[PDB]
Amino acid sequence: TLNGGITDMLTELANFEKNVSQAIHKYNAYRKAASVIAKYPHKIKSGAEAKKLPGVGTKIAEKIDEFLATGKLRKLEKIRQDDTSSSINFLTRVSGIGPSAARKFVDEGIKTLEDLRKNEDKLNHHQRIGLKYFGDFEKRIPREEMLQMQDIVLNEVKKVDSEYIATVCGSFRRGAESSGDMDVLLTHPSFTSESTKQPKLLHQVVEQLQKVHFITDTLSKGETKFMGVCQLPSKNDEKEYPHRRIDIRLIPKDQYYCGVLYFTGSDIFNKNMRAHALEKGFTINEYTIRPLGVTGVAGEPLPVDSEKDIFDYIQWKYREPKDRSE
DNA sequence: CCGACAACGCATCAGC
DNA sequence: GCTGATGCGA
DNA sequence: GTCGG
Ligand SMILES: O=c1ccn([C@H]2C[C@H](O)[C@@H](COP(=O)(O)NP(=O)(O)OP(=O)(O)O)O2)c(=O)[nH]1
Ligand SMILES: [Mg+2]
Ligand SMILES: [Mg+2]
Ligand code: NA
Ligand code: NA
Repeated sequence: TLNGGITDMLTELANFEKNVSQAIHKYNAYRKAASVIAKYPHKIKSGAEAKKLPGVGTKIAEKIDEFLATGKLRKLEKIRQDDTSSSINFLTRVSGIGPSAARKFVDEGIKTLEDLRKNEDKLNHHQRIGLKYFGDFEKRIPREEMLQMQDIVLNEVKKVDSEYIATVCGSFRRGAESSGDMDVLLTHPSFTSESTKQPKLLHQVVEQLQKVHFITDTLSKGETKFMGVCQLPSKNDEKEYPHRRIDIRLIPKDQYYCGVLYFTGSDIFNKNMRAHALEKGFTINEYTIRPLGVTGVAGEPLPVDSEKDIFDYIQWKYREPKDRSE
């Protein structure tokens, strides 16, 4: 929070570019700068000092001076006043509503929580669920609750098949005291990059978690990726816990490290690390790390036996999970 | 100056 | 139906 | 919006 004011400003600007402008690259540039400034161990006194950090350019340097002198940014001040932008930005907060459907809804005259509620029939499944838990999905999840959720997931998964290995990644694995959701990496010896000796692997787990009323709704569900909702059980007279987002990713067991690396993030850390690999001549995904031969075609998967092995290939000192929160 | 910007699963749709 | 582009996720 | 060749 040393430079919380500037990073918030950049984040707002980033959200503006992505939601209203539908300018994905500007969005990422602003996020990158906010991230780099956020890890800067000094209270920024000027734009110049900031323009020294990679990702902070001249344009952002100027905004930082304006922000420092007045404590605000006219560009954002105006944006906040534009009803259209204010509308689009609000709708994009509903899980399942992106920058495109948000603009489309505004056109259709649907621009408020009430509107959304009176036109539920005009939303797809995901959006319907997003609206249902609009408030809840805006709440953070205390690590304490994350531990309680981890317990149920791991115990339930063990009950389905003792050979299942469920690992909670995301911000939780990075050690955050609070998470936006629960991310679970799943593996089973029957599913390898070599073969799928058992079907319904993911389904079975989803099934078991629903039977115990942990998973309550499903945003999307395929063979290896589940996106849904869950809620911890409450005691007698106790108010119910809020509904929470839960992502489950089944990955080939022999590809666990590339998978766990990816699912631990952060998303920006993955961006930077993947960008670096490419500069080093490699391509990294949640499955493997392959070399890049001149032509521009990925090669065969290099052998990996740990997350560190991945770091070594790209000549990066190992960074524990707690230090990947960019 | 100007190409590149990380990578990919699932839902949805248009065209054949 | 299939496939491939697009939205969304974050 | 920023960067590197
Ligand atoms: O754009 C993305 C988003 C996520 N990810 C990876 C890293 C991230 O940590 C992980 C889980 O996704 P979440 O959206 O749950 N992010 P995270 O758990 O880090 O933060 P939060 O506490 O918001 O959930 O998936 C990417 O690689 N790219
Ligand atoms: Mg998460
Ligand atoms: Mg998640
Ligand atoms: Na800079
Ligand atoms: Na949204």
